[PDB]
Amino acid sequence: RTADLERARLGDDGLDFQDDAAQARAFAQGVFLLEIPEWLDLSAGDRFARQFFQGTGVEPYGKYRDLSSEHFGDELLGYHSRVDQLEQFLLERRFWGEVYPSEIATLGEHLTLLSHRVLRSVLASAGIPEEDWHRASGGCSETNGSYHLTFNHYRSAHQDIGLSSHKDDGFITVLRTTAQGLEVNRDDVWEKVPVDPACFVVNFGLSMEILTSACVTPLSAIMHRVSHQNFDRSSFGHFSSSRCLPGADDGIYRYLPSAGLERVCGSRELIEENDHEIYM
Ligand SMILES: CC[C@H](C)[C@@H]1NC(=O)[C@H](C[C@@](C)(O)CO)NC1=O
Ligand SMILES: O=C(O)CCC(=O)C(=O)O
Ligand SMILES: [Fe+2]
Repeated sequence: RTADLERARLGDDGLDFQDDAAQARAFAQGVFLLEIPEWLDLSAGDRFARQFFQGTGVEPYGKYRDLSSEHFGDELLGYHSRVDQLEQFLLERRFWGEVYPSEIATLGEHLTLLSHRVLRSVLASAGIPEEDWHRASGGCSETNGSYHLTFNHYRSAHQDIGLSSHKDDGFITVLRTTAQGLEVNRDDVWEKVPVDPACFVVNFGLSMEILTSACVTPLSAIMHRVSHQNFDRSSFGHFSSSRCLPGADDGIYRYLPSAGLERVCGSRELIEENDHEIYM
């Protein structure tokens, strides 16, 4: 079975769904489709996702295979081979200008500002006072969050699930996928996410679920996975998290209606605990 998702577009007033009920369903499901702006070139990102794992013999992006987590002082970044079919290149915004090719950093900036606009629509729909958005979002209601532009390749020769079931860590994931494999578990049945290369997939992460757990319409971090791939597959995603630097962590908060924000845990703590549960 395949999920019937709502489609939205960024317009003059923010996220535009077909109607208010459609937006309600999309937000309650925790996953929806977002039209890719026509001016936005994704071809360099798509090529990077197809090449990053192939090593320095493959121009212009294969060389990023050689950049392991040590080159960054942050074990989460660089090239990672996972226990599932997936292998990844992960890089946080603070390194894009220095480390990514210039056109890949440009892509990451476009996606940051786009995700910024998406997140502020969601925050307004949740009824959180505007002056709490910055702390509630760890800077992502502006542009001071932590942002990962992450590229994925599924090694079909590996006899694993493509990517185990998990929820994302942060507030918003903007996912660029062009092939089948992504599945979501809204309402206790797994469903394929329909493929539409003219749309991003948008879903919420654990920090959105924590943030809104006490609101009148709590939003959920959708459980999703990538089924076992018989041929190779690639994708990439822009992930927005509470500012989670090694030295400067913005914290994870739950909004208490009529009271304010209360601290739950750290942003890096959440990413580490989540990343443990997925792969072990
Ligand atoms: C360090 C992860 C970063 C915060 C971000 N947050 C996610 O939740 C996913 C995690 C995943 C499943 O892609 C790792 O394999 N990706 C990302 O880039
Ligand atoms: O490759 C995909 O479609 C999903 C990737 C993903 O869910 C992730 O990296 O967290
Ligand atoms: Fe994910």
